[PDB]
Amino acid sequence: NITIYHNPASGTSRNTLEMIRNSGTEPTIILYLENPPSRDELVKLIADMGISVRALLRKNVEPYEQLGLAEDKFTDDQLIDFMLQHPILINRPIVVTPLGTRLCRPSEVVLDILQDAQKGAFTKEDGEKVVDEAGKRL
Ligand SMILES: [Cs+]
Ligand SMILES: [Cs+]
Repeated sequence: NITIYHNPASGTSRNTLEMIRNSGTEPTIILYLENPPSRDELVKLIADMGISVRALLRKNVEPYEQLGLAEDKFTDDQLIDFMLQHPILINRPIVVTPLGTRLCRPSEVVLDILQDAQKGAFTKEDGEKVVDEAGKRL
């Protein structure tokens, strides 16, 4: 049982999704830009990811720029509420599996929390080899 908060316009998110599929399961796909998690769910995700709230903020997007979020003037809860009100601020992809939750940046972080091994070699879209045919992480 796997969930990915996916952005089809994200190379990182595309590579993650294909690595999930290459382990043999089709995840539930949540298009977070349109269907962001609830506040309770986002708080839980962040806790399980083991990263700070700020570390989840995506830079170089309109609300991060115009809300001045680069400056250290915001509590964690202020940032969480910005994320819910402006879901493009939530960096991507977040993946949930029975083993755990990770912000999969870079995409191959997902290999930590996938239960079943990659079924064959995996190469990212840009040709970066990630696992070879034997299953070794390059
Ligand atoms: Cs939701
Ligand atoms: Cs694993």
